[PDB]
Amino acid sequence: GAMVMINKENLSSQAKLWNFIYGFADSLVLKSAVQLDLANIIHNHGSPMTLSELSLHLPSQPVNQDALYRVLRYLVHMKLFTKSSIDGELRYGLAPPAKFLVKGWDKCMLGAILTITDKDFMAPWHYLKEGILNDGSTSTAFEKALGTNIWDYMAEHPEKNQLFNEGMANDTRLIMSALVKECSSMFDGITTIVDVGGGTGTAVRNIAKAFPHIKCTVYDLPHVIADSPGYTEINSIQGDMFKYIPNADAIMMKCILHDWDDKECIEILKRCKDAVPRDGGKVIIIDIILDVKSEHPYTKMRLTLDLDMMLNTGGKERTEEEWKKLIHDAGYKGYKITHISAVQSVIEAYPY
Ligand SMILES: Nc1ncnc2c1ncn2[C@@H]1O[C@H](CSCC[C@H](N)C(=O)O)[C@@H](O)[C@H]1O
Ligand SMILES: C[n+]1cc2c3c(ccc2c2ccc4cc5c(cc4c21)OCO5)OCO3
Ligand SMILES: [K+]
Ligand SMILES: [K+]
Ligand code: NA
Repeated sequence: GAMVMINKENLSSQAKLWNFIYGFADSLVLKSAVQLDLANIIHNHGSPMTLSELSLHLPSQPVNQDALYRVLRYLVHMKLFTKSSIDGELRYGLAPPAKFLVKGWDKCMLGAILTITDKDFMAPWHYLKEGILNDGSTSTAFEKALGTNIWDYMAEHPEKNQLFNEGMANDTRLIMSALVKECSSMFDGITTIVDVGGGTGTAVRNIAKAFPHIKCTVYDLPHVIADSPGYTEINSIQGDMFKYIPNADAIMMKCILHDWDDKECIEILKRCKDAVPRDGGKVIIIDIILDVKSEHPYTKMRLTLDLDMMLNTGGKERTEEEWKKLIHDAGYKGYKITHISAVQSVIEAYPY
């Protein structure tokens, strides 16, 4: 026979399923709160605001106040926003994690939120079954959903190119302080550095400002360098890192190697090794290290990014043992990991 239930089933376990089913509601309610700029209206106001007060400052008019109330009720329940009775009125304030929704500091996450929750950029996730049950197709889910591989897609869609680049610029802003303060000695002795796949230059503009002695270069594909500002003192070069890595004292790669399969990473890493001097040259990798055995605050999002790479780029997020095999296979002498209390860690890879 089958299981026969004879008493009340657990509500909490059913609610766990419902909450996972509706996970996307947290994503897309958060998207709307960002688009409405609620956190910044309140933060600029400097104290909790009534529904009416909030409405007057919203990005467009008119405002459906019943809808706004109901979205605020949901955001209160997420514990991003607060609601309380003050002097005879209901007033909406910010909870502590809403600080990341507030503009004007390095940990504001708004760019990354608008990129990741974009409708077209979410589409590949609908093709996850197809990533396992391939039917012999070797295309990424991104190509199944949007027509071609991610990099050529950005080349062909300027508005999406800009959205993607600004999400990565934001992710870079989140780490740059910890990188230039905690890892300052990594930049000792260096006179030149190339950020390979450096995006629209957030990382190099920050390194250049912190280390005015170092001649910095950003290097990426033409359509990304075309979405970047021009500065006289930083070199901007375009090209294909699979064919050319510029000789420099140090090469850096942030959120690059997680886009590629093992063979491709080894090829990239070998070319980076050949580009730096035997005397003090180093390759600085910034990417996730997946823990195998313990849970950390960013564990859940690092596993999420593992699937994101699987679907969107064809890459993966790697454990330390996997990083070790790759760096070994590329012919380096060894590596050193530095944690910077971020999603990614720093891995210095040292040639002979
Ligand atoms: N063949 C190639 N050569 C150079 N850059 C490449 C490339 N293929 C992809 N890229 C670049 O790799 C970057 C991956 S996203 C990471 C960007 C930046 N380093 C950051 O962390 O914010 C993109 O900017 C993409 O345009
Ligand atoms: C995870 N992702 C997937 C994307 C993606 C796209 C386009 C952009 C992105 C993206 C852009 C910025 C990001 C920034 C991030 C991040 C993830 C992303 C991110 O996690 C850490 O900070 O096409 C479908 O898939
Ligand atoms: K969707
Ligand atoms: K982890
Ligand atoms: Na139920």
